[PDB]
Amino acid sequence: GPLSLSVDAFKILEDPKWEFPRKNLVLGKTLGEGEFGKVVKATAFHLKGRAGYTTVAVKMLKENASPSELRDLLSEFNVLKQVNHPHVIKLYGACSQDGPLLLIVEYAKYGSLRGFLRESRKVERALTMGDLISFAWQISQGMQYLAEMKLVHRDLAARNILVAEGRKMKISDFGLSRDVYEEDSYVKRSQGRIPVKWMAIESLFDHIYTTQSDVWSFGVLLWEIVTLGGNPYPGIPPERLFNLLKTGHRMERPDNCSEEMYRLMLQCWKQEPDKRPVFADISKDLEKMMVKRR
Ligand SMILES: Nc1ncnc2[nH]cnc12
Repeated sequence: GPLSLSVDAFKILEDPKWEFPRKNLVLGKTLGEGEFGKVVKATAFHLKGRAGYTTVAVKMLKENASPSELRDLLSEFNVLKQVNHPHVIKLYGACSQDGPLLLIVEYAKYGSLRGFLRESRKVERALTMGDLISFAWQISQGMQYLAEMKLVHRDLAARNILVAEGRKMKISDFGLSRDVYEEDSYVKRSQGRIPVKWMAIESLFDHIYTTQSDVWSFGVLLWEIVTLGGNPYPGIPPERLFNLLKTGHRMERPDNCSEEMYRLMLQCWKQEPDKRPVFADISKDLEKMMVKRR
């Protein structure tokens, strides 16, 4: 089938640019477990030209992986080989030869944006609205880049953004990302694996994913940022989202949120995907709020 073809092709592809000697990689503590796989802290000796050890993160399959999970890891590898942006997690290499598939990626010392925000508060860690706006802007910059590359991320959420040295955002978790060069849309007959509460109305009902459904997810992400890692649609069961969204309901303006910021969220969640802003516009709106605050 499609996966068996991918695995065979992968196992023969002589890939000197990305292949890394397993013996030069030492794995450490678990940093997290996504639904497709797990990430562990690691160190790699003589990685891509750097003398000595470099601390990295390593993505691998969980125990008892399914074909779905294996497909997603292979896909993430294939996507990450083609992307290069300061706000997208960087790929360093892979170990594929004499053991389980390991992807070697950039380590982000602060962990997920969600965890970073929830440990904070607005003025443990002290964040200003300026900082919050900055975070969103960096993510929007990254997304503009991916959208230009005709990639749809599909799984944008604070748990999928990492925070690197200098509080720099890194979009991560490309296992569900898909190329839309030919049709500008990705459509799947089967039920998706993205959490319901982050999905655009047309993804939930019609299984259509585009850059403008990424924009909807960004609006949920914006809400998570503004609420310092709140839970979307709190107390509302996911099965209720079909009716709630189709009848035009959206999350209300949260506390410590300007009318301008809330307006941007609502715009991300317009029923009609064509009425939603593009990432370029999102970046311009955020930069504007940043300078108006000074
Ligand atoms: N690449 C990564 N770097 C740091 N912490 C992480 N948690 C999950 N993935 C991570």
